Amino acid sequence: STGSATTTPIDSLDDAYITPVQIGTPAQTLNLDFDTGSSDLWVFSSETTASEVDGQTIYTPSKSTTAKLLSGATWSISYGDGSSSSGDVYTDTVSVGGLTVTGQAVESAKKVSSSFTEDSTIDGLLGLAFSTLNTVSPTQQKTFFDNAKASLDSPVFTADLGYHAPGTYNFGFIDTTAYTGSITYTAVSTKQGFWEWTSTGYAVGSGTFKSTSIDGIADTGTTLLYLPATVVSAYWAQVSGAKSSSSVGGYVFPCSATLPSFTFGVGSARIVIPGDYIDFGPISTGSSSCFGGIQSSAGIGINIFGDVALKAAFVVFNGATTPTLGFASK
Ligand SMILES: N=C1N[C@H]2[C@H](CS[C@H]2CCCCC(=O)O)N1
Repeated sequence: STGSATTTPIDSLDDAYITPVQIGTPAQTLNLDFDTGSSDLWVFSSETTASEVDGQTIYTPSKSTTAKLLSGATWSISYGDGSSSSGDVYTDTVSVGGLTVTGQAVESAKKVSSSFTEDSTIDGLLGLAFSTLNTVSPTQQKTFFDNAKASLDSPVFTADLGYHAPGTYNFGFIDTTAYTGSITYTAVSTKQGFWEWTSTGYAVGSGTFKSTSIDGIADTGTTLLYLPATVVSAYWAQVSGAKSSSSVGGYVFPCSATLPSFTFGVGSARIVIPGDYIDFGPISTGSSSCFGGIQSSAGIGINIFGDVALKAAFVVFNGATTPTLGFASK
């Protein structure tokens, strides 16, 4: 089997991407944030505290003939940005882009934090990291991908995120028309439950490539590119007037600037992030200070290749017995 679904930016800045997912019988379609940095499939639901729902589409298990309470199971998750959610669990049929999993754990939110409530466009998350991070207790549950894997033509999924445009998540096949040149594969460590890999270095603009190992995670659920302070300082030093602002919460730059590109290494290959991808616009409406898309990972504890980086590439998440990650230009 295979699946193929379009993923669409939630706003004009590509802050996140939503992908329609069919849950239950008859289908209830919810727009979920596919997140390779976490491992829970959770949704706004008929059980979500009413005051914490503001425009989201909800899953109502009582209207699904295939829903079953997973008795005794609860879940609770906190993300790197401080947001959180929690609730109980149903199993139901879940389909993505024509690919169907029966008996998928669908985690029903009883509570969500303010940032979820305030984002009317995201109806929940679909985790695509390793199932060892799944938060369901007392019986940990498998991700959609892990459940689907045996049925897939090939045990892979791919992320092809657009810049200010829709893109695609495919399951079970590699679309050889979706990228240019060749795909370069690189080793993955699953020790922390993430798609964790080591970049071979970076360049700023037309500058020389610096060979240096940068361990980090391929994370579709994070907007920005978070890298060591040394790397980030070198980038922003090439932008007149750029500075790190503790009050704003990272690097800002004059909106009048033209940003340089940023290149990261994948083995001997190079992925170039155009400068415009690094512009996240005015810090507040009407401001001439703009927020940068490359930020320091100091204090996060891990480097994160978020959407800013991933949308510059066609990315293969290879879930074979020994997982690997592939990157191609496009
Ligand atoms: N600023 C927000 N944070 C949460 C809501 C909707 S997106 C969500 C954060 C998802 C993080 C995923 C992850 O860190 O792996 N708004």
